[PDB]
Amino acid sequence: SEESQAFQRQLTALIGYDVTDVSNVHDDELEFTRRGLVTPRMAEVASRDPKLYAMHPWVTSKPLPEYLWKIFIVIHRSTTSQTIKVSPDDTPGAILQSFFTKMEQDFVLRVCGRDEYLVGETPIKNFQWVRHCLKNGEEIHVVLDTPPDPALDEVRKCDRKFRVKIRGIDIPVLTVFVEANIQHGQQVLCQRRTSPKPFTEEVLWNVWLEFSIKIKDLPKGALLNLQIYCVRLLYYVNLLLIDHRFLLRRGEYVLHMWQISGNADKLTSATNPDKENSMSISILLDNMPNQLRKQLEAIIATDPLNPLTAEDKELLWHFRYESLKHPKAYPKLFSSVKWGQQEIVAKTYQLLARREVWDQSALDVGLTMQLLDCNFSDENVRAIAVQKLESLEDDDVLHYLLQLVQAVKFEPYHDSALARFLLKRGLRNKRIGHFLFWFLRSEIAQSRHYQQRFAVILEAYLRGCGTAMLHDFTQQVQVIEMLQKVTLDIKSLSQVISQLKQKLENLQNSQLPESFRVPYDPGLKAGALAIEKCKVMASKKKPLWLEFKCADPTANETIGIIFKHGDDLRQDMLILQILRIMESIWETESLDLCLLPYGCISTGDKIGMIEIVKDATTIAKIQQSTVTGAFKDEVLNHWLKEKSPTEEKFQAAVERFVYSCAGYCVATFVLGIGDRHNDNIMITETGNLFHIDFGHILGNRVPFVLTPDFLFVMGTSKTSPHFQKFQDICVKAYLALRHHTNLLIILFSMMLMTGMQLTSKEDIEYIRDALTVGKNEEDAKKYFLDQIEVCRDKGWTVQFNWFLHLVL
Ligand SMILES: Oc1cccc(-c2cc(Nc3cccnc3)nc(N3CCOCC3)n2)c1
Repeated sequence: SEESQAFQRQLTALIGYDVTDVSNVHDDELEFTRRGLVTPRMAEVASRDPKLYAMHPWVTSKPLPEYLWKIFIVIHRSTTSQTIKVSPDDTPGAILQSFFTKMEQDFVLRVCGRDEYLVGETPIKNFQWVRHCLKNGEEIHVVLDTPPDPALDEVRKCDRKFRVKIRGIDIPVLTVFVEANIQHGQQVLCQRRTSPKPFTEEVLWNVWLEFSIKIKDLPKGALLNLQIYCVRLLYYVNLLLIDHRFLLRRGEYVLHMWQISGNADKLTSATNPDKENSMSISILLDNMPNQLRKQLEAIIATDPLNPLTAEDKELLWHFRYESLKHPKAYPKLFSSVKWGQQEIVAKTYQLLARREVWDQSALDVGLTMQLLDCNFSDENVRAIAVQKLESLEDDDVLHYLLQLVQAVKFEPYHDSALARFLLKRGLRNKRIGHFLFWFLRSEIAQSRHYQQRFAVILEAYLRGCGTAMLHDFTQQVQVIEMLQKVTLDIKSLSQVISQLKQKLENLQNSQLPESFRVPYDPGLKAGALAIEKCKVMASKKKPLWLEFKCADPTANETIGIIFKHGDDLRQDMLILQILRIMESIWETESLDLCLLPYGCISTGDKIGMIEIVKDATTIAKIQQSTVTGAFKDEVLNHWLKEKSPTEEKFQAAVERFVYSCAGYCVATFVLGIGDRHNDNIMITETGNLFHIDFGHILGNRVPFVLTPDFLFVMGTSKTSPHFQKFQDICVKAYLALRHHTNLLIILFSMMLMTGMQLTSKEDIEYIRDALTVGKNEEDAKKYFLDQIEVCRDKGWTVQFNWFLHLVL
């Protein structure tokens, strides 16, 4: 079809990858998956309420934080600005029908400046926007607008032993051999290796590697891992021994292998796209006492990063029907399985059929995600985790969306429950789909390993999001592509800003769309760009500082965005999303630590965009604008007095500081990134503190930053009242997180496995020490205070050293 061609062409443009490409494939799993997903896509399209899907009301079911539990709304019909008081449990329609008396009722209550609507049968106390404005004590300004026409959300019409024959490897450019492994969930079942031979542009063994395992004993999801050596590893490539159709693999295979540069990429079932420079390999296939109860309870009740010994697994397996009673033990129990034995696997399913407990149990995300990591290849084991995810509401789905998208790399096959799940939740929610779009486009644009699997998934989504969405994405992508070139061209080079003003002026011309949607915050529409406000930054990375006029006249603040190439913003995104999670955790405990998880979206290979926090500057700048390595205690406080004249304002900024400082002190501490520098810590003129550039720190001693300039602001020289207010919070905020150890851990693990040659046998096991695991809550309190003491003792010491290091 004429249009169908320009369609697939438009898709590819948005995707950043051509899915109809078939040059880098040895089978049809991808094409098979493209077609498989057609059902979930359309099945979801025809289920979503056109109205609710078009307005995407952002709501929640969770209770209201006590601190907030302790109101009126403004309206803006043109010149008319009627101000009305409403009961908390009033439907937006009831409030609307209430405005009908105090004055074709086919209108809707939108938000001033943003694309956020207040619709549906939901008490206004359940709209995240209202809740947000309360944690700020701001007036809820609503513009009486018309409902958006949903007509724009329409879519386009054998008992023998296993053996493989290694024909040989082909090198593009002394001694070498091939290791043929049989993995399942990162656990090797059998291993064979060829003889060593001197290097040549074509080493031919032509040998039959016989394995001790039998064909029937092969579990679906088992990978055939091929590795080349010299001892050191060089190239690696994988192959599902059982294809998407449950068929045992057969025939000739020539695989182009990925290279090592010494991790999730190690698992990918994809092959190296670049055939020119990739090493290749050709292969041929052609085929209950009290004690032992008390003894395993310790096993069940232990961190996910605690390895199971031989006896652990046996004990755990023998009493499997008793272990299946504790949901917090499933990961452990399914790790105790002999997947390389059909008889054993068959039993585990008999076991899974008896999920009386796991099904009815309250959703534990930390527990759920664990069955989705690299440790599980059994589609059935992984599928029971996705079932629990069906319970999540959008609000929560949005919290773990990033971590879930990454967990797709741990899937054996392209089409999967996890994959289909994201596609379903993204198609029901414009806001979830939006981020799904960029989260996927990010991986596709810097991960040769998983760009194929991901691209297929994104395409399945673009075909369902509707026409409206496609247009927004189109104008978003177009704009983003332009800004990225400018970012690069300028990084290659005051003659600089004169060059920026020049180039930027051309983009402004006519090529760019009038107004585009801010990727890290789709609620916002950025219109006309303010060239006179744009400037290049003074970092060696030389990022761009850009600002746009708010495309909505009923707002006129400028939208500040930063475009930067150099660092990997994927690491930043992960960290920031963890902070947002911590806040929710604290929110359940009526805790607000004023964390500032600014917007950040990776757009490609070590390049992306970052949100600008208004009236915020670097702590380092303050010390050097007043005083370079020299550090005075009064400087910080003086800066506040100045930036906040009204005593009422100043006194509140200090209250906002103590909390924000406590929040970041604890948050960074747990994530093991508290040891930073002044230049990497910022603060709002309103006293709100926050760290930045996380891609820099983890990408390359003091528990956290608690320097005497901070303490001075609290009133410490001398334990001030505020300082006690500080450490009191820290403890409360610290013990809170601990009640989610498992979650923080698995997130921490999936953050490095898919986000960072970071040792998992060491670094990964840092958070264990930090969260005082295996220690009573009371003991934990003392530890954190001890960590604070470390800061009191070092004072400026650490900072001065960072000043040295980052100068010499
Ligand atoms: O996550 C990353 C990664 C790399 C760089 C950053 C990064 C660096 C930076 N530097 C800066 C700004 C102003 C003055 N001096 C230095 N500012 C911000 N912002 C985000 C928060 O709002 C303020 C601007 N982010 C953040």
